[PDB]
Amino acid sequence: SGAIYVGNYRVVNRHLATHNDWANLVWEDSSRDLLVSSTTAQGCDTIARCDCQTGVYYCSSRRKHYPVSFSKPSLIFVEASEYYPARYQSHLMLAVGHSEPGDCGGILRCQHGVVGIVSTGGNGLVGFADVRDLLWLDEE
Ligand SMILES: Nc1ccc(-c2ncno2)cc1
Ligand SMILES: [Zn+2]
Repeated sequence: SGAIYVGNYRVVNRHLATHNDWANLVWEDSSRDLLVSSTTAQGCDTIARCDCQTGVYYCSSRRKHYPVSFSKPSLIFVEASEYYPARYQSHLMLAVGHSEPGDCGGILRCQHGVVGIVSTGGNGLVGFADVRDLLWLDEE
């Protein structure tokens, strides 16, 4: 699990979204495994606006932060999960690293802020759903 809190937005894995996330839906993209819901409390997270390909992600299954190199956001084929069928995911970044289902929502960050959240795992790769292109997260 895990979320990004920026302004009056909550960003979560679409597959881990709650009924309150869906009842307060702002935006969702099944292709990206992202959902944004509205919050009453102001979020203090900063979204990275950059093209960094290095950063640090939290891995709950190891209670550790790992530094990783990651690919630029791409359309990647992702195998079947306990949450999705084997399909293409857009705006996905891969790194060599440890990712289990419960690691989803772990934040990836660079010097500029939040880059994305863990979304995919397996074959010794971790996929992160990019958020840096969602410029609208940083106003009203
Ligand atoms: N009034 C509502 C609110 C949420 C949901 C829902 N969330 C996830 N799946 O269904 C359904 C009805
Ligand atoms: Zn950056």
